[PDB]
Amino acid sequence: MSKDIKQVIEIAKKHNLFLKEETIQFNESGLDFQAVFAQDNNGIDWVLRLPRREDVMPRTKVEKQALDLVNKYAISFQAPNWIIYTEELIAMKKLDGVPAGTIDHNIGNYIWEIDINNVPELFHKSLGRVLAELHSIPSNKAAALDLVVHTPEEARMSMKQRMDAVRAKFGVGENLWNRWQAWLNDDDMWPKKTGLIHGDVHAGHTMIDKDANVTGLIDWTEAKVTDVSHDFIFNYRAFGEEGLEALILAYKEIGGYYWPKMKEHIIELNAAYPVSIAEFALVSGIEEYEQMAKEALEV
Ligand SMILES: CC[C@H]1OC(=O)[C@H](C)[C@@H](O[C@H]2C[C@@](C)(OC)[C@@H](O)[C@H](C)O2)[C@H](C)[C@@H](O[C@@H]2O[C@H](C)C[C@H](N(C)C)[C@H]2O)[C@](C)(O)C[C@@H](C)C(=O)[C@H](C)[C@@H](O)[C@]1(C)O
Ligand SMILES: Nc1nc2c(ncn2[C@@H]2O[C@H](COP(=O)(O)OP(=O)(O)O)[C@@H](O)[C@H]2O)c(=O)[nH]1
Ligand SMILES: [Mg+2]
Repeated sequence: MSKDIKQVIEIAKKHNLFLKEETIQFNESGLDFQAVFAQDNNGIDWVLRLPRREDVMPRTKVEKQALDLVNKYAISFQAPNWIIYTEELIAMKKLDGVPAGTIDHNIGNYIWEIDINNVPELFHKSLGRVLAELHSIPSNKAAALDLVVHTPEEARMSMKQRMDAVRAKFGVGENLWNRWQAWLNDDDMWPKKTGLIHGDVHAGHTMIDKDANVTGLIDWTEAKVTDVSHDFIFNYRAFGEEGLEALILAYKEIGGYYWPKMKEHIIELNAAYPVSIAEFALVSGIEEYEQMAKEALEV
């Protein structure tokens, strides 16, 4: 670790970031980069990304564009701001608060910061406000966005195509497939509006204060303009129908896009969860996700 800590210090120093050596901690990271936490000489907490792959700029372009949008328009939540952004180092000040929960991959569930048997209503109220603000950001006003952008019709067709791709790469259980198709063909259930979404909203990416207000969102790699419903799935899976309704309520009442079958639609999107597991398996290539997909897909 001494080896790595000296390199971190050297790399940071090279970008005029001066760290307290004894605060440097390494996260268990993936195949794109190594996340490092450290405090600087001014007393400010930082998050560093040490790149593990080539072509950092092309691979981060979309995420940076999303961050640029959110930092430009949003006030109800913090998002990362890459003050240092090079092929050798990406660094940003740590957002306030702590993750609402962190995934333990052994048990296949969260280690919660909040009381899962008594979820504070402020979590839903604040996340509702946050998502409402995010999803109303006028991404159309940008001159050269490289984000995926769907009209409502395109969002529906995207799911249709993604599902076919999964029926054909993994094969899909008959019963599961037919529920999906019934969903796709229900014109009235589908949203008639899209917006800029985070795309990976879950407890590990929602920073909360001591009162469980969502004060920030991290990890914007999945940002795009599409069905807003993806940002509600976490609430349903973690908190059940009550948590989903609570989020929809707050969102609707502060001006978020709402339609009569929104809840039903999100529940159907949840039933399509296997599509995402299958895709991450295909992409990452990891057996657990493979089998997880295989089970989820009911093959
Ligand atoms: C409730 C408790 C469960 O959590 C959820 O269901 C939340 C709500 C999922 O998000 C939901 C909701 C949504 C929108 O993601 C936030 C959706 O995309 C995924 C498929 O399911 C999470 C986070 C998924 O992660 C995401 O998987 C994607 C394939 C890639 C994505 N990311 C790296 C790019 C990643 O974060 C995924 C697969 O469940 C993580 C693996 C480890 C699990 O199977 C773990 C054990 C979960 O079952 C869980 C903790 O028990
Ligand atoms: N508390 C806190 N943790 C962070 C912050 N930024 C990153 N992290 C942690 O570092 C981990 C990796 O960051 P992330 O951008 O999600 O990397 P990725 O999961 O590989 O895409 C996250 O799961 C967080 O636990 C932050 O601003 N505050
Ligand atoms: Mg992450």
